[PDB]
Amino acid sequence: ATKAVCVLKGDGPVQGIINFEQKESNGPVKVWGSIKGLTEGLHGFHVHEFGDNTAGCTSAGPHFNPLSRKHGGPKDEERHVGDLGNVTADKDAVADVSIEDSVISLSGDHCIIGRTLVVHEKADDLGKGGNEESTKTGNAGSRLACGVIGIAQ
Amino acid sequence: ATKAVCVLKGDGPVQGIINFEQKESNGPVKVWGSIKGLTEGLHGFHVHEFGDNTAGCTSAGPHFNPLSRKHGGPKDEERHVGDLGNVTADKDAVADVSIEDSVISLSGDHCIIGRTLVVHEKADDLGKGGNEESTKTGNAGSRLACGVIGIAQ
Ligand SMILES: [Cu+2]
Ligand SMILES: [Cu+2]
Ligand SMILES: [Zn+2]
Ligand SMILES: [Zn+2]
Repeated sequence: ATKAVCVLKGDGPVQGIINFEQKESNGPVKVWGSIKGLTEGLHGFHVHEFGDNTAGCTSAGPHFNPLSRKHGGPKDEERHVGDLGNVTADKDAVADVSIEDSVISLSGDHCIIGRTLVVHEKADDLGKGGNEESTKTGNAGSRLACGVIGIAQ
Repeated sequence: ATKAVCVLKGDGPVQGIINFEQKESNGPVKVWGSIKGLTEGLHGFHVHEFGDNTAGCTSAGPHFNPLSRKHGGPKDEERHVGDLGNVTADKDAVADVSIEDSVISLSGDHCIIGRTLVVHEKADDLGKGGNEESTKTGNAGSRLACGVIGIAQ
């Protein structure tokens, strides 16, 4: 039962800790924690390809997509491996995250350890938009905070 | 080939970027970069077991030691996989790092991606310090900065 963890930081008020846990090699991954400092509403939430924070969140590259698919929401059969949808922040700027995902893994070719989790300025449109960008990034806007996903006990 | 990268951050002025490169599965890893804000002299340099920085460098756990050995220098036969010896800072407080190591790896069983790189307050005694602590940690003292090791382009 592997566990992983991510400490999310950036240049504004967004701060957070996100935990990952996967009981079996082909079980769902439970993703949970809290992000504070976010505007009330939806914020796109994705695993990005590189665990490179050398220029902040920009160096993480694009959404993690080892199967070369189009962007979607987490419950779409067409999506990037890293497409975890939107987190929702309350009026006190806190997003309490509690997700179960079928596509990300802590092993194999969907393995996300060593890559970057990113929280965005605006809502992810889940790939349902009337432009090609929607099918690439979900139009979620700037990267507000991020962290490298590491092995936890 | 694989690349990885680590951005070292702490509570004081120590900071830097360390690059990893591995040409072949289970071939040697080149480790290079620059660390500033270090007092002149030797500072222990290890991969710790967990990529957990939620409580900062404290949460990273002990030396990465999957083969259950005792602590040594990097050129010793008896060492932890994480044992990278010492880096040396100059009089301008800068440590230029260039290491090649054959025991750490960016894939397979000695994989350090998702783990934590740590640079320490003083010299690692290379497990020859003559007490039990030496055989555990090399007596290198507190952790000045660390970063989670992430996959790079
Ligand atoms: Cu994203
Ligand atoms: Cu150490
Ligand atoms: Zn996507
Ligand atoms: Zn050691």
